[PDB]
Amino acid sequence: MRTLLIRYILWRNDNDQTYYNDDFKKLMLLDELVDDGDVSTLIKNMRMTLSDGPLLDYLNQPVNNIEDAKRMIAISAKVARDIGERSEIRWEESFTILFRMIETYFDDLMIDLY
Amino acid sequence: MRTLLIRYILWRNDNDQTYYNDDFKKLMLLDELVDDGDVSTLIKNMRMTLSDGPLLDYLNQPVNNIEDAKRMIAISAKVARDIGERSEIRWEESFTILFRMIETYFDDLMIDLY
Repeated sequence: MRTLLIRYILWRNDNDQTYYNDDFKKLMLLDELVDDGDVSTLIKNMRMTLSDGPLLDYLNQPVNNIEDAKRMIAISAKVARDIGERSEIRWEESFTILFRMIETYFDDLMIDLY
Repeated sequence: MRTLLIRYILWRNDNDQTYYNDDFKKLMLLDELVDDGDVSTLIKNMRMTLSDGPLLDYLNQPVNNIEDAKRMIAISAKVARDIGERSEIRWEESFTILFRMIETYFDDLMIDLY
C-alpha cells in the first residue's frame, strides 16, 4: 500500500502516462469522499505561504476509521493534481505524515478497494 | 529528479514491469560505481537488526561531489533490489535523507545522465 500510494500521488501530480497503472482506477474513486472546496482552500493557503505547510497541517489531523483514511488519500491526490507538477514539494515529508496516520488501515483499505 | 528517483528505487524493490520506464536505463548504469560487497554487508546488517537502520546510517554519510551522489543513488537502488519487495521499509524516511544529501547535485546529475 505504501509503494502504491506513493506511485498514485506522484502520478496525480505530473500526469505522466508512462507512470499510469489501472490499480489507480479504484483509488481515483475515493475522490467522491472529498469536497472540492476543502482542496481549493488548501491550494489557496499553500500558494499564499509558498509552502507545503498547509498540506502537512491537514495530514496531521487524527484518523479514527477507514473512511477518515480514504479521505486523507483523496485529499492528498486531489491536492497533488490541483497544485501542478512545477510545485517544488518535498513529497516524502507529506508521505511520512500520511502513512503515520493511515498505516494501520492499509490491510483493510486493500480489502475495501480490491 | 526527486519524483524520478522515488519511482526508480521503488521499481528496483518490486520489479513490477507495469511500473517500469526507459528513464531507469541510464540510472541502472550507476550500479558499476558500487561494490556488491558493501551492499551484501548492508543487507546482512538490515536482516540482523530487522530494520532499515543500517541503510539510514549509510545515507547519512557526507556527499562532497557528483560521484558521491551517484554512489548514493546506486547503493539505494541495489539495496532496494536485494532486500526484496516483502521488506516492510518506510521508504520515505530513506528518501528524506537521500534527497537531503543529493538535492544540490540534481541539476548536474540530470545533465550527466541525460
